Amino acid sequence: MRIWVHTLTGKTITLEVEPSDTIENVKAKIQDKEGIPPDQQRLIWAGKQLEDGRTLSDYNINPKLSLHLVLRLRAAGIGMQIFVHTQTGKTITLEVEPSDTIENVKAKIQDKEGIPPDQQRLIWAGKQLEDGRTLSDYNIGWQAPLHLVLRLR
Ligand SMILES: [Cu+2]
Ligand SMILES: [Cu+2]
Ligand SMILES: [Cu+2]
Ligand SMILES: [Cu+2]
Repeated sequence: MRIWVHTLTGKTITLEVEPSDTIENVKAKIQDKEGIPPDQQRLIWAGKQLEDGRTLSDYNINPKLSLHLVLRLRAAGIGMQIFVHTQTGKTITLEVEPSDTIENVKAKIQDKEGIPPDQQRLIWAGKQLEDGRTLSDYNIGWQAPLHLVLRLR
């Protein structure tokens, strides 16, 4: 019902949860209260790193006791990753640089998924990205993770 999450700053966050909430949902509640992006969060319990797709009830937690988790910040670094959403619900992770062309992005999607660049439309903030341009030609806030949507023609 009520659980506690320790942070490196010595602060302790109280959250309201239920056994059927996913770990991802726990990370989302931490984002609501503290503004920390879930992709940065590592939740630790009894030396185990909790998995996003699982529920608290998937873990063997004794409900008599109050549950205390430890939050560690992983990195949003060691390269520049971006994310491309597909119609089949999958999400492709790619490694890119600002000076990569949109066409090069489509080429990387071809290497990973086998989809010809001819057929790819890349969408960002309601804009179709142009093949001859670079990511840096667009005004992308690099402090945020970049998410594109892929549609076929
Ligand atoms: Cu504690
Ligand atoms: Cu490159
Ligand atoms: Cu290729
Ligand atoms: Cu997204």
